[PDB]
Amino acid sequence: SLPVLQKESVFQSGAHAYRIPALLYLPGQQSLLAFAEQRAELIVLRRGDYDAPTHQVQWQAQEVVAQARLDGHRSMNPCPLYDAQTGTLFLFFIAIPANVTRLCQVTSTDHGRTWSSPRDLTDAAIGPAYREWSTFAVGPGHCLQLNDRARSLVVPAYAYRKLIQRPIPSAFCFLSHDHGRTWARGHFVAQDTLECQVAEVETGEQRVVTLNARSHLRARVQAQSTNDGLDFQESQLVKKLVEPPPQGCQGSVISFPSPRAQWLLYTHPTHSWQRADLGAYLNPRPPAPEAWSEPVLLAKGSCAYSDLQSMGTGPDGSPLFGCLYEANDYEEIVFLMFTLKQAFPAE
Ligand SMILES: CC(=O)N[C@H]1[C@H](OCC(C)C)OC(C(=O)O)=C[C@@H]1O
Repeated sequence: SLPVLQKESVFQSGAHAYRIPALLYLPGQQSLLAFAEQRAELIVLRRGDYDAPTHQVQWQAQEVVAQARLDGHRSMNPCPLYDAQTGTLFLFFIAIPANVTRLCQVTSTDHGRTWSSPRDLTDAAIGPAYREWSTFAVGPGHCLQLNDRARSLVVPAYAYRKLIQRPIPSAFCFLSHDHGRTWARGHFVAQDTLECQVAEVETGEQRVVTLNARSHLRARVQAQSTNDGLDFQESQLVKKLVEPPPQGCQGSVISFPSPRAQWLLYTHPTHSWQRADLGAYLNPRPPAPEAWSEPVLLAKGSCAYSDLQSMGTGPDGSPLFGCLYEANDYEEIVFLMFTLKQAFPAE
């Protein structure tokens, strides 16, 4: 694999098993919040202080987000987000005991230390369609906050829809313009799209929300939005971003300040038929589908779900990246930290 600043497991199978990582960077505190599902199923958390001089992040003790759950329900798919205009930390998740899935959220005003009680967002965020679905989910992974005047909150999601045939999945985004006070359900993207993530890319003059989703084909599906996620113009398959047919695998995408507005970074297993070899792909001409690069190798061996966070400027001057990913046959969640220079010397 390529050179990295740090490589350590932060969650490890033992008394419990850990899966479905989500990473969040709190810019002003130079630190990260690493969430995971603890499988009696809850969401756990780990806070890490990043120290540049020593090129390392120090992880504190694992904690349970006691408030992120409903009585008699298991919690899944932790989707974190930090509101830069309020200083409020959001943690969206799914609670499960014919649709019976619930959308929830818990907030923290002290950087994750404590959390408000949950808020069941289901009925108002979904409406009548709720009955037309089999189930649904958000993320997993970090969410997105836009540049629009209202600094809208965009939460990536997908739903299993029912038209004889099994429910077909379609990605979409939950949108809030009042800082998570109310929520609207965005429009689906091409059918058969699942777990996805969204990144904002300011190109030309207008904002462009790019969406990268898991599919049932040998390739990834990517869609674009010019209306903050309400509608996703069109979606194209991206041959350069493989999906092992077994059923595919969740992937992560983020935007970051270009070295010369922003570029995209994407992580996902690179093996054609197996969930192995975590690779990093770079898109310097976002969101062009054909601009995606060959993958650079980050981790060898079995790798599954992952989540990326832009961490500012790295020790070498280039963009810094933190990555949380499932590994060794789901025996742990590994935290990886590296720079644009370490991953793409040529760019
Ligand atoms: C909410 C939930 O059950 N998520 C599952 C996810 O469902 C994929 C379906 C929708 C095709 O599958 C996997 C997986 O290892 O591929 C682990 C997640 O925990």
